[PDB]
Amino acid sequence: RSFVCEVCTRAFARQEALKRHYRSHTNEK
Ligand SMILES: [Zn+2]
Repeated sequence: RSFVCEVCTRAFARQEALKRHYRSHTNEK
């Protein structure tokens, strides 16, 4: 397992870093 962005694939060591990332795939300059 791992914290990878299914959208793009960007992996993050910190989950929060991911969730926050996924926000960019929606609305988060
Ligand atoms: Zn992504």
